[PDB]
Amino acid sequence: ITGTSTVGVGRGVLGDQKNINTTYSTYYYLQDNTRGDGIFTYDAKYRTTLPGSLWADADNQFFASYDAPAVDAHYYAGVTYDYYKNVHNRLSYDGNNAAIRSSVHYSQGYNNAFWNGSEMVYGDGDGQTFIPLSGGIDVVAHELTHAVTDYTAGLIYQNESGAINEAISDIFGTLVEFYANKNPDWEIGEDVYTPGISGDSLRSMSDPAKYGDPDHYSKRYTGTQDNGGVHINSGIINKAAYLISQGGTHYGVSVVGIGRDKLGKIFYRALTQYLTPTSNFSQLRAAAVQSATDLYGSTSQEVASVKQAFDAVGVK
Ligand SMILES: [Ca+2]
Ligand SMILES: [Ca+2]
Ligand SMILES: [Ca+2]
Ligand SMILES: [Ca+2]
Ligand SMILES: [Zn+2]
Repeated sequence: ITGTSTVGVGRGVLGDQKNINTTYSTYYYLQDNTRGDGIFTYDAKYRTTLPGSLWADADNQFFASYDAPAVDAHYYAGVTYDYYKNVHNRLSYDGNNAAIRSSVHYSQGYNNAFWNGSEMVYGDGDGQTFIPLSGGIDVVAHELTHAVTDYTAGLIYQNESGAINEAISDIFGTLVEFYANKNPDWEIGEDVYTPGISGDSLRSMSDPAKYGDPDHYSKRYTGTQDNGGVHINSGIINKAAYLISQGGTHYGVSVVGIGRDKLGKIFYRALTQYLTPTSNFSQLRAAAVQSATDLYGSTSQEVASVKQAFDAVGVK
């Protein structure tokens, strides 16, 4: 929409108040002109027709409970845009400042959030398993990270390359959570998952087996459910990323941690320079070793820790 850039105020899903970039033309629209070619948030109105209507508001105030999921989708898209720009010098998901579009209120009682190849889509959850999915910055950054992958490595969403594609999104969603720095951790979706239970989540990176996911290659899932286990087998790579960052001893193999910033640098470089559509786990290991070598040199602690972490999860 053509009009002027303004600043609105509203409340997110978890009741936190925040400023949002809007655009004024008769109404105030959730259209942020300050980042690339814009961030646009739409109302799907409990239907599944996409994108729906660009979110319009009469007074630039977004405090109705109906407003909350749009507030968070809009604001966290902006945090993720800044993470990639300031940390990786990447401008939007295509690297050319493509518009980031998101729809909330998708369908009824929909317990999921996804990138559909063109935009982000969030369900409201059923109030029991999930509250509105855009309330979790790690969920927002997870799904936007799939857009990043699609424009770079283009890892096919099946078997091993698929589990890599899932792991990358868990890794960068966690790193965005740490970057924004509000109660960060190594679990996925804790903020929006089961309002009745403390400390649970969808998945754990520090301990995948907590929720039934393999933490070692010898335990990979080899059936056909979940596109050959893209959500299950991601646990092996998640645990490797956790060990590279934090360090630890895992099945008797010791790893010196190098911190989150270097983990991000190494995996961002592997993603954008070395992985291809069909990459398997062992090729992920080579790409990450070559990444660490370009960045830190072949004799470095960083390279040594990458090899140790992949050793610990059984990936040679
Ligand atoms: Ca209003
Ligand atoms: Ca958290
Ligand atoms: Ca988290
Ligand atoms: Ca919970
Ligand atoms: Zn995913």
